[PDB]
Amino acid sequence: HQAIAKMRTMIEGFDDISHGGLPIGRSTLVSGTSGTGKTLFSIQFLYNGIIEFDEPGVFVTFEETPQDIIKNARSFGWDLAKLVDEGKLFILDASPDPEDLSALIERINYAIQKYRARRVSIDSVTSVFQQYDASSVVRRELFRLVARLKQIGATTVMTTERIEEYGPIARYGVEEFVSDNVVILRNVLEGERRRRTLEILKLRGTSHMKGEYPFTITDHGINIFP
Amino acid sequence: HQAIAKMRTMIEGFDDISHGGLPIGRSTLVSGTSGTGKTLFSIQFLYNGIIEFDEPGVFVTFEETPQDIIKNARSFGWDLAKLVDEGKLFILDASPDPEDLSALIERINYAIQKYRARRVSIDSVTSVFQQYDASSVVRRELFRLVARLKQIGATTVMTTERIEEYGPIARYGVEEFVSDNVVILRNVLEGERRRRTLEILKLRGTSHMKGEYPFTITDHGINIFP
Amino acid sequence: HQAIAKMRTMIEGFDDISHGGLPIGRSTLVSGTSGTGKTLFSIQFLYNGIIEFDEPGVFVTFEETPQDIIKNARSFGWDLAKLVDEGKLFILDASPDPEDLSALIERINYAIQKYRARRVSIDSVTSVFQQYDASSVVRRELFRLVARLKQIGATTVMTTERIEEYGPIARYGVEEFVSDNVVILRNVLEGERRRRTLEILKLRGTSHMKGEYPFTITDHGINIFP
Amino acid sequence: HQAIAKMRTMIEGFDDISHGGLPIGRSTLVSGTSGTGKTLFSIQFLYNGIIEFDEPGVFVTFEETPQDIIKNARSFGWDLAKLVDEGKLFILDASPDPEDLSALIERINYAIQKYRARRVSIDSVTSVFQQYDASSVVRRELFRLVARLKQIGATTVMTTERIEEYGPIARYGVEEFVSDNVVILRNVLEGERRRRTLEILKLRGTSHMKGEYPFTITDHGINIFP
Amino acid sequence: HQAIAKMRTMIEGFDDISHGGLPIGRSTLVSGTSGTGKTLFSIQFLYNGIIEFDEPGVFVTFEETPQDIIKNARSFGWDLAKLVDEGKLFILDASPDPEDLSALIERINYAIQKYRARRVSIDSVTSVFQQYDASSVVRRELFRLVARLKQIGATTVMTTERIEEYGPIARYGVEEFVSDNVVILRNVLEGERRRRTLEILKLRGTSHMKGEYPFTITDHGINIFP
Amino acid sequence: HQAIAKMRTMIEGFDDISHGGLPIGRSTLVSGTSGTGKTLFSIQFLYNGIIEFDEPGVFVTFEETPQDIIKNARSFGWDLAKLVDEGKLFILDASPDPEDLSALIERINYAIQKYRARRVSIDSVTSVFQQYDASSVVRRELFRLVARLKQIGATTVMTTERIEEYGPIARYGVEEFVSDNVVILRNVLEGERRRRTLEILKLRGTSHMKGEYPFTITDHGINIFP
Ligand SMILES: Nc1ncnc2c1ncn2[C@@H]1O[C@H](COP(=O)(O)OP(=O)(O)OP(=O)(O)O)[C@@H](O)[C@H]1O
Ligand SMILES: Nc1ncnc2c1ncn2[C@@H]1O[C@H](COP(=O)(O)OP(=O)(O)OP(=O)(O)O)[C@@H](O)[C@H]1O
Ligand SMILES: Nc1ncnc2c1ncn2[C@@H]1O[C@H](COP(=O)(O)OP(=O)(O)OP(=O)(O)O)[C@@H](O)[C@H]1O
Ligand SMILES: Nc1ncnc2c1ncn2[C@@H]1O[C@H](COP(=O)(O)OP(=O)(O)OP(=O)(O)O)[C@@H](O)[C@H]1O
Ligand SMILES: Nc1ncnc2c1ncn2[C@@H]1O[C@H](COP(=O)(O)OP(=O)(O)OP(=O)(O)O)[C@@H](O)[C@H]1O
Ligand SMILES: Nc1ncnc2c1ncn2[C@@H]1O[C@H](COP(=O)(O)OP(=O)(O)OP(=O)(O)O)[C@@H](O)[C@H]1O
Ligand SMILES: [Mg+2]
Ligand SMILES: [Mg+2]
Ligand SMILES: [Mg+2]
Ligand SMILES: [Mg+2]
Ligand SMILES: [Mg+2]
Ligand SMILES: [Mg+2]
Repeated sequence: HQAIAKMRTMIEGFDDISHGGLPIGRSTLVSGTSGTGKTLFSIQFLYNGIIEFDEPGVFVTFEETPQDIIKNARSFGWDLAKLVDEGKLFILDASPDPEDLSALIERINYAIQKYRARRVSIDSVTSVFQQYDASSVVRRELFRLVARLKQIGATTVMTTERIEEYGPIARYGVEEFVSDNVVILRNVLEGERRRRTLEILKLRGTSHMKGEYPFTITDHGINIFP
Repeated sequence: HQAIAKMRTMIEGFDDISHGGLPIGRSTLVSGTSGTGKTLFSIQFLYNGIIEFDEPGVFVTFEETPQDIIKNARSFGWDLAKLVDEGKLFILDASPDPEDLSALIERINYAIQKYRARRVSIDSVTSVFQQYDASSVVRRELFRLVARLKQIGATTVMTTERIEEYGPIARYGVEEFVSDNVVILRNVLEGERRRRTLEILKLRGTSHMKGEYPFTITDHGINIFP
Repeated sequence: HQAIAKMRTMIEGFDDISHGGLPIGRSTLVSGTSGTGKTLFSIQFLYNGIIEFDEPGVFVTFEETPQDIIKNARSFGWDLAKLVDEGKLFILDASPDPEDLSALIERINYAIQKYRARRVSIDSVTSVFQQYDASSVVRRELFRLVARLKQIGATTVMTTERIEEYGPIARYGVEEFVSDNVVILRNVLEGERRRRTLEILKLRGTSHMKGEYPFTITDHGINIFP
Repeated sequence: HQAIAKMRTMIEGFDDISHGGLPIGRSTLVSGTSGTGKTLFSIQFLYNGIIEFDEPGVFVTFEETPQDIIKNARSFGWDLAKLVDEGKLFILDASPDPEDLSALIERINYAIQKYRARRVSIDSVTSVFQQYDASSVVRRELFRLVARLKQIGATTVMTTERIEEYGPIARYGVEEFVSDNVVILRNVLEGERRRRTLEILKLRGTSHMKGEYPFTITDHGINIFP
Repeated sequence: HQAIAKMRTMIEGFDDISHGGLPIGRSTLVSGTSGTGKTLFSIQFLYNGIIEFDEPGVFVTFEETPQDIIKNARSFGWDLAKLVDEGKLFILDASPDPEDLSALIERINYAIQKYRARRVSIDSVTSVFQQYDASSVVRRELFRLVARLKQIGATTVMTTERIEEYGPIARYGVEEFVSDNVVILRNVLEGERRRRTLEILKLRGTSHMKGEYPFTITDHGINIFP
Repeated sequence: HQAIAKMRTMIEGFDDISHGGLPIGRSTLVSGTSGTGKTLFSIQFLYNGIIEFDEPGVFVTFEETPQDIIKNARSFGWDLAKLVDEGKLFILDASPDPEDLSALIERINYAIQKYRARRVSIDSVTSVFQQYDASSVVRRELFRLVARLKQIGATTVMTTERIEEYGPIARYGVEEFVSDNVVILRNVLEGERRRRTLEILKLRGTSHMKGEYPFTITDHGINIFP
């Protein structure tokens, strides 16, 4: 009878195929090749949550400056600068200076406590994982991060990159099993045309729709057809 | 004339294709990609045994907290919290703290002696095996664990993860031969749709039905069509 | 005119496709994936020889206890316990304790001398070969073992495991050429059904039938259609 | 409403499929196998910019002498020697003598300051990256270079080589995600004929046309059909 | 006008597709998977030469005892024991004892001088090459052996083993280019049937027929259809 | 208007598909599997140049003795011995004795100065590159050699070997980009028949015909159909 509570991500059509959206408190992995729409997915999730439910979020990035994210959001019509100025949204800078996972998670926890945020998105933890070559270390650190996020209680959307359209759901192959949920974004080539597909392969402890559902990126956001 | 005794797992339709279910006292491997239904298979096996035959079980987990397992079971309608409180079911915690195989097998044996349990399920021994990179060490440790479980006399269902839908029956390729039985769970993609299949490739010392039999995961459990 | 003498293995239909069965005194390799019927093939060879020609055999195992082999044989109706008690069959234990190739071959020779056996079967020498990673060491040890078995004069059936259904005839790719004969057991999947095939690719110094011949495992043994 | 400003590259038909050309200030990756037209693409970009918008450019090369580039351009009818003499175009020599990324970026910045150039093209940074085998070092150095170029404010077109026509968008697989934009040049073989295709897979923060658009290299330049 | 002199191998039909047989004095490589007919090819070459042209030969073996070769030849009807006793044929033993390339080539040269032999066959030099893992060492040693054989003046048929039916013409991929000639023996599986094919891919300095020509192994020898 | 000057190679039909032949002064790579016709291509290029334009050439070889090259040429009807005796052609010996790139290039330069030769062919630089395993060292040495040859001013035809018919244009994958031009020789198998194809994938700074053009090796030379 009782089921895991879910929070609506307000993405057009995604809540229908997820049967209520992302579970509350669980860390959701999103994997896709370059140009699939991972960062846009996380940004749209955060912005829709902020606008609709008035729930502040914290966006963590490792390979983009906050100004670039603000410009990309302004391209769609999203004014993230106003949200950041008002304190309703916070963007964490962790990129290396062009000139320790404990520190990063401590900073994320401090941001959560200060801004009272209940949504978290990560641009890429693969950049952090590139420090350690061994897959055992990758699994250990990913599990530690997911456990810390579950203890904090924020709904995470960690996005990682994958090399092949069909095959491993990560660069290492271990990130598929550690994360509570995994969502696959595919950008395949068929007949000299690229068609975008969105598929959910697992949602632990709750039902979902299975298979590839096409989604088109428009000027307003991601439009998914259930 | 004489055959190996079998215990019914009470999974809908699985006993028909297994010709009596899992053999008694032998360790059964279950391999499947992410989202195939391995942990659900082991949990349903334990819970059906507990409810029907009143045989206590011990569930060993390495990547999930017991609370998460309880919530996932409650999603299906299974009240594992009551069973744990009554002492009829015990869940062993071996996950690393986010802050030696001899010890683990000793603890499992102690749990078996204390709770008088005759069924054992393992969430993932691959997490333990990730410590040792060499496949020889993996084979040695897996054989030691299987031999210890056979000496104890509990019916084990060890579940391990595999990378490719078609190919090795383990991440290493050695776990197919060491384990007494192997069961393959496949989640293939065909025509933008995912169809789940269940296949048994070997049951040493007893007959079985061979080939892919589709199984659908419903709110009550795993429904397999023989 | 003169040809290599052959001994009948009494397996249903195999003697027709082998043109007289295994050659006398030569070590025959049998390679197949998990669940193909390698151990059953060797056990049926030994038991049929013992029952028909009254020739004692020695079965060497590395990953199974003798009790498990006895139970598996009793499943088919073969009472190996009586044969072991009468001294007509001997099973050698070489598995590692869960708590040097010279020693193993010396023990096999001693068993041959004591029991006057003229048939030998090996469950898996791949378990021994896993100690040495280099393929040169594998080839050297395999050649030494085959030469020792030829000097002893017993008809060996060494069974090794292979990973892919189509491809190398061993985990290393060197065991195909060192062994005097090689027999391929295949368990392929086609249209969600598994069909078993038996093929002989070489029999040095004698003719044979070439190609895949289906064989079905029944409660009495292996039934092969020539 | 507001979008990222774009500068026209004046390549025939490319501005139609890019929806305004390359974004201003962002580093665009161009990946293609040998003989696809990467160096010709960068040279045509620079020369068209210089002729039309009177914007000086700086071409950085690592595997070709400036004389070879001048001869190749003269083949098409482009007189780069006059532009270099007049100071409107500068070619940077970084090739190893046949007899430190900080120095290279410092020299590029000095050239930008001296010649007041607002367009930059790179023949191959893969030659520099070949010094470091690890992909983490490649990602770090590529990100540092892209960040420095963004801080300078010049519109870069970095071209890197790829091995397979279908597969990774770089020799390492990491250069697809670090770069702000990626453009794929393909030279495929079908029916004993080679057909050239141009495809853009991502343009962060702006829309584009997706899919393979054939382009033919003529004596005047690259002719692309939108 | 002038061409490289050739010696007939007297194999049924092979001289037609080779346009005169193997060139005189050049070392011919023969590569094929297990069970293709490499050792039989070399033995038939030597025996046909001895019987027809009365030219003594020297057979060098590394993985078979001379007695096994004699028995295998007697299977076809070839009495190599009489030839060895009469001194018209010599078999060199180089296999490791089950209890330095300079020495081997010195022994081969001594055998050539003593028996006045003008034909040489090698069972497998891959067994020797397995000592050195690096492909550069393999190429160097193979070139040294071929140069020594050319200086001696004997017509060599070196046979090496290959793993895949389609792909490299050697286990290393370097033996295709060093050897003066290469002949490919294929044992492919198509529709559950094995069909044997013989193909010559290069004969330096002379013409040949190209493509796969089926050959069947009969009780008298190799029967090839040109 | 102005284009790169070209010299006719006088190969039947190749000048039509190359639009004037090889460029003057640039080093042309020729890659093909064993038995494709690389050495024959270089020898025919040199001999046709010598006979028609009276331009002396220098042939550099690493795996063949000059006598073998002379015999192979005499097979086609080419009397290279007379040319070598007259001093119109010089063959450089660099093969290792069966009993430093600076030295080799110095010797080639000395030969060019002594014989006033304006054409150079190389049998295989891959033999030299096998000393260094790393691909960075291979690229560096290949670039140094090509730069030295460009400074000398001789028209080079460097031939290297490739493993797969379809795939990398070299054993390492780096030789495709360093060389000024690359020509692919393919010997494919289709329907048990081998058909030879010649394709040019790039000619920097000049136009060419693209695609696979069949070429047949006859007793007089290479006959290519444009
Ligand atoms: N305003 C827009 N309208 C339409 N499509 C857009 C718009 N802005 C961006 N896109 C699309 O975004 C895609 C990729 O941008 P995005 O921000 O999603 O990167 P990404 O795939 O997450 O990147 P990475 O792989 O580097 O992490 C492009 O293919 C482009 O078509
Ligand atoms: N109540 C439910 N109704 C239907 N399907 C469910 C339900 N709960 C879970 N599932 C299914 O369970 C699948 C995976 O959950 P499960 O607990 O079996 O994980 P798993 O495959 O064992 O995980 P892992 O690979 O991480 O070990 C999902 O694809 C989802 O569809
Ligand atoms: N009594 C029986 N009747 C029918 N089939 C049986 C019987 N006993 C065993 N089998 C078959 O035996 C097969 C595998 O058992 P077997 O003893 O041959 O193992 P194996 O393939 O040699 O093992 P491994 O790969 O671990 O060495 C199973 O697929 C099962 O169908
Ligand atoms: N004048 C021309 N007319 C037509 N095609 C030309 C002309 N000049 C060059 N090309 C074409 O240029 C192609 C490759 O030259 P280019 O300068 O683009 O090299 P590239 O692909 O960038 O090189 P690399 O992979 O080494 O970096 C050739 O296939 C050739 O057909
Ligand atoms: N008398 C015979 N009649 C027919 N076929 C025979 C006869 N003797 C041997 N063969 C064939 O020889 C084949 C292999 O034997 P052979 O001596 O050619 O080995 P090989 O392929 O050279 O061995 P390896 O790969 O170990 O070097 C078998 O497939 C068998 O069919
Ligand atoms: N007189 C000839 N007539 C016809 N074909 C010939 C003649 N001489 C040689 N050949 C052909 O030459 C081909 C290979 O010889 P070639 O000298 O071209 O070697 P290659 O491919 O350059 O060698 P490698 O790969 O070892 O460098 C053979 O397939 C053969 O058919
Ligand atoms: Mg991103
Ligand atoms: Mg699990
Ligand atoms: Mg076995
Ligand atoms: Mg270039
Ligand atoms: Mg042999
Ligand atoms: Mg050559």
